[PDB]
This record gives sequence, C-alpha cells and structure tokens, in this order.
Amino acid sequence: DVNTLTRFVMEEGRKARGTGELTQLLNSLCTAVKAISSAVRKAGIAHLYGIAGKLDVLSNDLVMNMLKSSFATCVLVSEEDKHAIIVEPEKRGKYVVCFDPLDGSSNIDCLVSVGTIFGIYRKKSTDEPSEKDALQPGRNLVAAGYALYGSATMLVLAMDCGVNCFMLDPAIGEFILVDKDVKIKKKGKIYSLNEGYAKDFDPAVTEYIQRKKFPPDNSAPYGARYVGSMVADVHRTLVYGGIFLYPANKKSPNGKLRLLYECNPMAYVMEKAGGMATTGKEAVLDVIPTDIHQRAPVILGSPDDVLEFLKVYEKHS
Amino acid sequence: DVNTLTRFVMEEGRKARGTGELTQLLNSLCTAVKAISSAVRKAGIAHLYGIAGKLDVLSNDLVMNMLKSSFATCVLVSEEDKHAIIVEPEKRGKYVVCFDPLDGSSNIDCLVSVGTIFGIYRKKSTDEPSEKDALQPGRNLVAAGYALYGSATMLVLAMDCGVNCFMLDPAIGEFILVDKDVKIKKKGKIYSLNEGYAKDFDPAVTEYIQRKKFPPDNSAPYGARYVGSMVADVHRTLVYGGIFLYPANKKSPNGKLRLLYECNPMAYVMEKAGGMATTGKEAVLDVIPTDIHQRAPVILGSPDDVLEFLKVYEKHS
Amino acid sequence: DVNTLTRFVMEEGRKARGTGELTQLLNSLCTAVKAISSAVRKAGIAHLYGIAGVKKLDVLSNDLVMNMLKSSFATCVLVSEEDKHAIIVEPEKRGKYVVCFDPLDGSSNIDCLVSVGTIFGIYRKKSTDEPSEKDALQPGRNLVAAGYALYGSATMLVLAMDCGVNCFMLDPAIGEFILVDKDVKIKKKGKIYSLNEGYAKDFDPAVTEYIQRKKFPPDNSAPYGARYVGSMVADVHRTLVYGGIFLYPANKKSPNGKLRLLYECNPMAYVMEKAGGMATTGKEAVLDVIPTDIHQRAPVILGSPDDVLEFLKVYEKHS
Amino acid sequence: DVNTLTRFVMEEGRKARGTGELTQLLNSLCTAVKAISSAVRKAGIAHLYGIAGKLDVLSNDLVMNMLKSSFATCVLVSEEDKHAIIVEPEKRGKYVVCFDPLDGSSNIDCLVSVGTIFGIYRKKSTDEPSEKDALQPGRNLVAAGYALYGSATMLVLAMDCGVNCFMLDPAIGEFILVDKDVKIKKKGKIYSLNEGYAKDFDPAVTEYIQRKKFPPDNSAPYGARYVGSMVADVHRTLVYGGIFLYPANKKSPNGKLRLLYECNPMAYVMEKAGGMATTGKEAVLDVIPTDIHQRAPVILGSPDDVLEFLKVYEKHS
Ligand SMILES: COc1ccc(S(=O)(=O)NC(=O)Nc2ncc(Br)s2)cc1CC(C)C
Ligand SMILES: COc1ccc(S(=O)(=O)NC(=O)Nc2ncc(Br)s2)cc1CC(C)C
Ligand SMILES: COc1ccc(S(=O)(=O)NC(=O)Nc2ncc(Br)s2)cc1CC(C)C
Ligand SMILES: COc1ccc(S(=O)(=O)NC(=O)Nc2ncc(Br)s2)cc1CC(C)C
Repeated sequence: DVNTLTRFVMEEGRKARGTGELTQLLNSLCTAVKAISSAVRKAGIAHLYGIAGKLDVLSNDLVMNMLKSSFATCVLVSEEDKHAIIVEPEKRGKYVVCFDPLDGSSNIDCLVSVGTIFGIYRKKSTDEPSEKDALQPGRNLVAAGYALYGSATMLVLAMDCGVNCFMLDPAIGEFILVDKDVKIKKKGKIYSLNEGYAKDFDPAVTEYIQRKKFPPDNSAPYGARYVGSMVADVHRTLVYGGIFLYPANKKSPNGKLRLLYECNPMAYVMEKAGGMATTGKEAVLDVIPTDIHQRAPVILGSPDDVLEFLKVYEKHS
Repeated sequence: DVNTLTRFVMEEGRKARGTGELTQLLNSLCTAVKAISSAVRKAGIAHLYGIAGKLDVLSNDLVMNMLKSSFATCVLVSEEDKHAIIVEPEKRGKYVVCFDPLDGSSNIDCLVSVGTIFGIYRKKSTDEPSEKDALQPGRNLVAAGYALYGSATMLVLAMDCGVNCFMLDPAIGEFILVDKDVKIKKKGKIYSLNEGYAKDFDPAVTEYIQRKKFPPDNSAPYGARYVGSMVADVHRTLVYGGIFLYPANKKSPNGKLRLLYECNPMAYVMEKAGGMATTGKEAVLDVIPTDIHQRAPVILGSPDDVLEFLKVYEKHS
Repeated sequence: DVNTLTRFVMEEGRKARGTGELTQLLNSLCTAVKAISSAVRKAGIAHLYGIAGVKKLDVLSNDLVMNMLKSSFATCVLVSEEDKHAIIVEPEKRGKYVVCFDPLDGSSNIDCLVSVGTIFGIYRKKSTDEPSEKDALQPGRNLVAAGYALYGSATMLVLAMDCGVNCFMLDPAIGEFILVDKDVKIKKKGKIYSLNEGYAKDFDPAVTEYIQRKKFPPDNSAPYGARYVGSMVADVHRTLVYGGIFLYPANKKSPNGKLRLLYECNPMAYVMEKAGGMATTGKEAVLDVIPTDIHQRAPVILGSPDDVLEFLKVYEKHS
Repeated sequence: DVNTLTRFVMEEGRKARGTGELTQLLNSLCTAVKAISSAVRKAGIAHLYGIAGKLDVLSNDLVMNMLKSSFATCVLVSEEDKHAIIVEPEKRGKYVVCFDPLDGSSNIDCLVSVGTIFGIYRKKSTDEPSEKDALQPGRNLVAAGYALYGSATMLVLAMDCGVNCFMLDPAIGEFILVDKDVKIKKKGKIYSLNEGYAKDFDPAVTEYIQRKKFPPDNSAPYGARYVGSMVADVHRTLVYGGIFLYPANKKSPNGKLRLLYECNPMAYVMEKAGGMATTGKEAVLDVIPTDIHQRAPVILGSPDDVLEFLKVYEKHS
C-alpha cells in the first residue's frame, strides 16, 4: 500500500496524539525542499538568459521564510547566517531548527550532488529565546535528516522509530515512501575521505586507511569513493554500507564539518539506522556544543567499520 | 542574445552549408537525453508504487529508437549490446554513433550522478554496413560529448570549433547555452582515481599519487575527489582543472574503461578543450580499435598534469 | 505571508481541535488531484507513442481517487459517477466520512482539450449501522466540505466549507496548491447566462421566456452575453468569477434534469451558497432535495442571487 | 514510429531543399509556445506569492524576442502593438509574422482556454521592409496555425501539405505528433457563436441559427457551444466538426475578430483541413487587408455547414 511524506507524518502524528506543531514544521520544510529542488535542477533558467529580453542564498530565504511562517519555530540556526535568527514573537513556536540549506553549494559549478541538512530540537530552557537554545547535544534531537539533490531528489527522515527515505516525484510534487525502516549494513566495503590531507593525517587514520588498501587478513581491499559533498558521501554510506571520514587536519584542527547542522543530523540518521558516529574520542551525539558554527571531526558509518577504526584509535594511545 | 542547442546547431549547420543529417541526428539524441533525464529524476515514480492499487535498459531503448528513426545513422555501438546494431536500410543514414546510454547506473541506488556518453563518426567506406564501420580511431570523431545527470542536467558538446555547454531548463525542455568555447585550466589541483586498489597499482601510478599528496617543493598537496561515476568525474575535471586516471595495472593491462563509447568521447572533449588524454603509451584518440568492446587505459585532464604523469610513467619503463 | 492548501487545512484543523481524520482526507484528495492534472496535461505521452519502441483518463482518475481515499483512513463509503454501487471501505482502512465525487467531469469532450474537472462532496456518517450505501443518501445541507479541481489554462482547486470559499492555484514546479483568492463571494448580479441553446425546441416555457428576457430586455437595456463551455466545472467556475447564471434545467424529455445530485449538483450548490450565491431546482433548493438513489438526477439553476431570482419570477410566472 | 514537431519540420524542410530560414522560424516559435505554456499553467507562481519573502505582455515579449533572434523575420505584426515592429537590420530575415500571443486572455481570470495564433508570410518586396509587407491576403500564407493552452497544450500547424496536430509532453518539453494530415468532418452537429448579440443579427444569421434549433427536415437540432476564446472554439470545430460564427451585425459592420492574426490564420487551417471560411461575401483568404488591425466577419468550419449558411446569406440579398 502506497504512502507519502505528508501522509506518513500525519499518521505518525495522530498515533502519538500530539498537537501538530511538528507536522506543520515538517510540512513547511518539505515544501521548501520541493522549491529548492526545483531551482537546483535549474528549472526556469531560460528567463535568466533573456528569453523575453545566488542559489545558496535563495535556498536560505526559502527555508527561513517557510519555517518562520509555520508558527512552529523559535530559534533558527543556518550555515548561511552568522548569528541565530530569533523568530519574531507573533510567529513563535516551540521548536529549534539547525540546517545547512544547500550543502556542497561551493562545488555547484560542476553539478556535483548538493543537499539540505536539518536538525530539529524542542526548546529546552524556558528563558527568552536566544542562540543558547540551539546549543543542545545531538542526543536531544527529536527529528533530523536531509534532502539529496542527486540523480533524483530524495528526503531521508530519522526519528525515534527509525529512518525512512522518500523519493520526490517532481511530476506531482509529492514524496513517495520507497524505503521503510532502513538499516545500514553491519560491515561495508568502501571507505570515504579526502586523501589529499594524507600528509596531515593523525597516525590512527593512517593506520586504518593503510588497513583498507592492504588488508592484514589479505581480504579484498575496500573501494574508495569521495564525492566531496557531504550529503552525497553520507547517503551512499547509508545505502551501500562502509565508513565515511572527515578527520582533523592542520587547516582544521577541530575538523572541518559544522557540528550543529552537518555532523549531528548525519550522526542521528546513522544511529537510528544502526550505524555509529564518533569524533574519535566520543560519539558525535554526546558532544555538548558551545558555539553555533563550531566544527567537529567525524567518522561515521557501519558498526563493524567504525568499531575497527576505534580499535586503531586506542592503539595509538 | 539568447541561444538554445537546437537553434545553435542550425546556425552552425547553415554556416557550413551542410545537408542537415548531422543536425537531425543531434536533435534526435538531445530529445532522447531529455527523456532519459525525466526518468532519472524519477518523474512519475508514484505509479510504480501502486498509487492506483530497467533504468539503463530504458535509456538504451530511447537512444536506439531515436537514433534509428532519425534517418541519419547506419551502425550503432552501445554498452548494452554485444554486437553492433545495423539500422534497417529504409532508415539508413551517413553517421556512426557509439554510446554508453547510462554510465554509472550501477551506483544509481545511492542517487550518484549518471550520464550518457556519445561519439559520432562518419561512415568511411560504401560497403554494406557492419561493425567494421565502428572501428575508427578517436581522431575521426565529427562530434562527441556527454549528458551529465547531476544536480542539474547538462549537455556538453564538442565539435570541430570547440566545446560548448548547454543547461537543460526542465520547465520548457530546452538546452540553454551557458558556456561558450570552454577551455580547461592549464593545471589543476585535484586528482581523481580509485585509491582503494593501491595494492595493485602500477608503480608509476603509485609514485604519481604520492607526489600529489606530498609535493617535494612543499607546495600545496592536491585534493582528492572520486565520484566513481565517469561522466561526473570528467566533467568536474573539465570545469575545475585537474586529472582523472583509470590507469592500467598488471592485473588489467588494458585498463577497465571501454574505448569506443567511454574513452574516446571524453578524450575528444578534453582535447577540443585544451586538455590531454593518454593511455600511458599513446594518446587515446590515436588507438586503432580491433573490437568494439575493447578496453583502454585513460589519464586525462589539464595538460601540465597529464604531462607530469607521463613524466613519471616513462621513468618506470 | 504565503499560504498553501496543506498548511491552511492544518491551521483550521488545529483551530477547531479536530482528530485529524478530515485533514488526512483532503490531503489525500489533494494528492489525487495533482496526479490527475499531471496525466490530463499528457505528461509522458511521448512514451505512449513508442518513443522507446496505461488506461483511459477517466478510468485512471477514478482509480486514483478511490485508492487515495481508501488509503486515507478517513472514509467508509465512496460513491463515484464511475461506479454503479457505493464502495464500502474494508474495515482496516475504515474511517468516519462519506465521499461522493465525479473524478473527471466533462471528460467526454476532452478530445478537443476542453476544460475538465474533479468534483467532490464530503459527508459525515450519521447513523451507527454497519456502513452501507444508505450513508450516502444524505441531503446537501449535511455537507461538511465540498469543492472542485478545474484543469483549465491552470489547475485550480476551489474548496468550500462553512467558513467560506477559498481558491488554490497549483504551482506545478513544486506541486503545491497556493492560496490565491481568500473568502470568495459571487457578484450579486452578473452579465452572463450559460446553457445549451441548441435544445431550445425542448425548452420549458419559462426558460424560453427567460432567455428571451436576457437577449431582448423589456427594459430595453443591454443584452447579456452568452457563454457555454459544456463542461460543468468550467461553466460554474466562470459564473463564480464573473457573475451570472448557469442552467441545466428540467424539460419534458428529462423532467428531473440530467446532472447528478450527489457528486455534481450538490457540491456545486454548496460552493455557490457559501459564496453568497444560489442554487435551485425550480421547485426547491438543490441542497434540500433528499436523494433516494445515489445516481439520481436533478435540474440545477445557479449563479448570482439576483439572476437566479429573475428566473424564479419567470418560473413561478408559468404556474 | 514516434515523431516530434522539430524533427518533422526538418524532414519536410530538407525534402524541399530550402535554406532553413523557415525551420529556424518555427523552432524559435515553438520554443516560445513552450515557455508561454509553462507560465500560463502558473509554473513558479509560489515565488510570485512570496514563498521566500502581466501574462499577455509576457506572452508578447516572448514571441517578439524569440522571432527577432531567429534571423528569419523582418516585419512582425502583433495584437499587442499598435504599429508593426520592424526587426533591426542585423537580425533581419525573409519572413513576415502576424500573431496573437495570448488570445482570449481577457478571460484568463476564470482559467478559460487561451491560445497563441500565428500566420507566416514571405516578405513581398525587396525594398526596405514596412507595414505594407504585412498587408497581404490570406491566400499568400506559407504556414499558419495556433497553440491551444487548454486541458493540455496542443500545437496545430497548417502548411501546403496539410494540417498536423502536436501534443506537448511537458515532462520532456517536446511536441509529439498525435494526428497526421487531419481533415474536418464534412458536416457537424454543433454551432458556435455568441447568441447574446441576437438583437443585432444580420437576418441571414438569425435565419441560419433558427434552422439549427428547429430543423425543417425534423432531424436533430445542433448542440450549442461557445467558449468565448477563438482558439478553443475553433479547435473544437476542427476536431468535432460543426460551425463557428462571428458575423457582421449592426453593432460591428466588419465583425470584431482581427483579420491578419486571428481570422486569416484560422481560415488557412480550415481550408487546409478541408473546411471553409467566409466573411459572408467572400473567402477570408481572398480579402486583401488595408490596415494591419482591420477587422473582418468570419464564418468557418465544416464545408456542408458553411454552405448551408452561404445559401441563407445569398437569400438575404
Ligand atoms: C512520532 O511522530 C510524531 C509525533 C508527534 C507529532 S505532532 O506533535 O506534530 N502531532 C500531530 O501532528 N498530531 C496530529 N493531529 C492531527 C493530524 Br492530521 S497530525 C508528529 C509526529 C510525526 C513526525 C515525527 C514525522
Ligand atoms: C560545422 O557544424 C555543422 C556542419 C554541418 C552540419 S549538417 O551537416 O547537419 N548541415 C546542416 O545541419 N544544415 C542545415 N541547413 C539548414 C538547417 Br535549419 S540545418 C551541422 C553542423 C552543426 C553541428 C556540428 C553542431
Ligand atoms: C474547521 O475545519 C476543520 C475541522 C476539523 C478538521 S479535522 O477533524 O481534520 N482536525 C484536524 O485536522 N486537526 C489537526 N490536528 C493537528 C493538525 Br496539524 S490538523 C479539519 C478542519 C480543516 C478544514 C479545512 C477541513
Ligand atoms: C514546405 O515545407 C518546407 C519548405 C521549406 C522549408 S525551409 O525553407 O525552412 N528549408 C529548410 O528548413 N531546409 C532544411 N535544411 C536543413 C534542415 Br535540418 S531543414 C521548410 C519546410 C518545412 C516546414 C514548413 C515544416
């Protein structure tokens, strides 16, 4: 029996007998994704080239306006905005949203995969809303996931029950449930990182990657893939299994990916799909942030693979 | 002044006072590309999931039927077919087409970019048409290029005058010229190959890669990218500069990519854009093929970079 | 601030503190409307013509609404112009609402690309019996909501409920219905009459006179304009936008008219009244007719209040 | 075998061994139709209503810009512009185009069918082009037709060979040939006119209309339809047979429809499909215009039905 994103959310929202504020947020966000996807596929570009005589910025304004107008949000953190946005009081609701509205948008001249990442928190403090409400640890996530604008446009939603994937049919503007309660492979055969920083790698990364190119039990070497747009690399990891690594180098001693709206949402999706996500020292979701644009090193993916790396990490102290 | 692929080809076709058979072929191919794009973006997928109670095969049939019915082709070589297809005589025309109808479609489960690669030859003899007509070297190409099914749909077309890029506007089904006469950077900063099989690297490849991660002059190391879908990795190389390598080792002395419908059209686009493409021993376009599904190693991209690789390659011989 | 149909329905659903079953109904219906529009615009017809070497549009439309409603968990009885007997939803998918619909009205003339539409009416199941066709035999007064999708130059969804009539434009780049006309109200008097004057030979005498009074005013004012698309959804919606009167009246060859009460006349009458208009059979208001069979017909004259009145004067003038 | 509008125009154009200037015209015109369809279906209206915080005028600018840039036009007459536009010398070509880019658009608030009507004449003089070049009779048409934006978008193209109908598949932006070499019914069962102006009907019109409601041979009365958009009413007449009448009354002794870009193109389709079009006094195509915006009464459709009208017209003088 067929199921849609809006219909899955409403069925789940009634089963839990909640108020609907979260559904309204999800519906508003889903609508922005459909608009962003329309622009990413360059629909309507002919008028820009004078047929009748800022893609990351447009994405940002789409998500800002659609979330502000859902009456369901109070603090919004975006990669595009230096400070958190504090929703004006008349439109204020109970939720905090952190998002990268167009991840990979720097490599968009090459039509690389791009994506939207989002994380949803229930405001915890009872103070007047401020940036501090967006500083919760990943454990506190109520919902998170991403839209991948690839060969097709897909939405991955992870909440308490698990992870579900919806394929956007652009013919009707509706998201079709195509993968119910997805689970990552226990062990993959692919490693994913930018090996250009090999000169700046921590030795454990060097040992684990060396173990993938020349396996010690003389098994088959892993394949390498690295798109360089995080949604694309993480999503492949989810669908095919394996391990993704953006560790700390010298240009980024605290890692390069942003914790609030890049690492934690992927870490939540991974964990709710049976995978693991670590900074090296601790699980990603346990990190308590202090700044909205702070970075974190991240290694995530299949349980056996992330565990194997963790053994290598302890070996080097 | 606004310009489309259909309008552009007619302009070049009149300026050259040709018969129109080539323009008819390109228009048919472009229409097949738009039809492929709609399915890759999963338009109408709602009906496959029972809303009222094969993707590379469909691609192959679209190009085949659109080429056969253009009245401009006589022999068609496709990745999907063991033997070359001979157009029935009533629909027979003066051109030979080699294509991969959907390259990278094996990784399409994760929505990575996919593409169609095509190369066009003029039939040289007046014999009865046979596979012998497909075995020209890349030097003989009249037009060649690819469609990238990425974040957007782009058609890159390389003919004698040079390389031009068209963006598909899906609201109107027209390819909008957005890049006239592209030329690749003289030297790039990205290396692109599957470093997972380092255990089996030919030694020159090993050394070339180490020099990219660890420059002896302590200049900047290159970044690594590898989508693992050929159209995507090559198009990025064209847009950003750099080098793509699917090289020969000893386990596969001829590489893995197919010469007729993968290596030659990319070599043509690269060379027509100021780039280089070698197998290590010779330019890709100089190879005289003996079997339509034969393999060839390929290293392509910026001239300074292909030259540097070849400098390392002669060293290990 | 921008507004979409899905967002508008949820707002009203919370404001009224309902269970959500009705919102789930309209959203599923909205989705079926979007899919119909995709097919009506012949998206993918190139594959139908062997571009790589399935049903008829009104059959497929019916399947879409049926399947989208059955799976909404908000319906128990479905009556369709396409199905002779009312459908009783299986118990697991069973809900508390009864739906009458015309899935593709006017589809007979679609070979000429005339406007076509989906019409729907939504009732609450009143009795506590096991659900049966009888639950569909409620009068139009009992409607919870009603409206129609018009697949014309654009695809517009008109939703009429107690609070009023709202119009949504389908933006196909994103597949969302955009609130574009809030709280619509029909003109008190129009300048258009709409009916099939080819069958004048069989006109009820009041109609013959009323049309003469619109073409040759006794008060020697300006004549009314004539328009008749012949697709009910198109003609009624124009009357809503420009004012005037629409007539599919009763003659002697068809003393009860030809249009169907449950899923054509009642939903159009419901929209008309919630927008300040009128809909009468001549003898009684359309919404007051108590149906005895799900496919029974009824004459309908609707449009601006003043114009339906002038007709009623002439109708009662003819005893 | 599948065939598109562009491929069909190229085939007939090659068979005639022409320069391509007409094919270039039609391709550019077809692309503007595709753009108007997208806007008329209100694609992208969500941004018009502030999702991130003029339709006939847009229609004209599209056709104007698309025709000027085809390098195939010299004089353009449009319903929207009081004087003919004279294409600038660098973009000049050998064809004259009269069009209504968005006919019936005054009724677009109710989502009535609208259309684009066009007629194409060869430049008459070799002098400096001027309005006199558009003042040719309908007999001189090289090609003419219309795009109907109704429940679907269809292109009706009438040239010397006949009339062919193309359906726009908006999923791929190509017009698909769906009716070859169409011919109108010899006699229909529908008449189509505005009986609201009955007060001023020419007596012949009154008598012919009475003859349709009350047949002397006690056959079936004709059915009545009148959408009020000429393209919609004319296309129905072509597809189902019957008669469309916008005749001369006392309120308008020369009719109200415009002869160059409404009556002349529709009469041509009618004649090329086996139908007829008269003003009452003469064939529409034989009227030589004196001013580009002159009006003409028109009665068109199936031949036997127009003949029955013409008998009554000759009877009444
Ligand atoms: C466990 O999942 C949930 C729990 C609560 C909520 S909620 O607080 O928004 N409640 C509601 O929406 N109630 C409703 N009433 C009428 C309607 Br129709 S929906 C939503 C979800 C779904 C999300 C996770 C996709
Ligand atoms: C140098 O470029 C070309 C040379 C020949 C050809 S052709 O053989 O197809 N001739 C024609 O098309 N003639 C026409 N006359 C009128 C029309 Br309208 S088209 C096409 C191209 C363009 C391609 C390569 C982009
Ligand atoms: C006044 O109109 C209504 C009355 C009841 C209903 S309802 O029974 O469906 N309740 C709900 O939907 N509750 C919800 N809870 C959470 C969410 Br989020 S929506 C809906 C409407 C809206 C109109 C447009 C149909
Ligand atoms: C009567 O049919 C025609 C007569 C002349 C012309 S034309 O002057 O445009 N010639 C050409 O286009 N030649 C070409 N050369 C290369 C190509 Br590829 S097409 C076109 C048509 C067909 C149209 C009207 C559908």
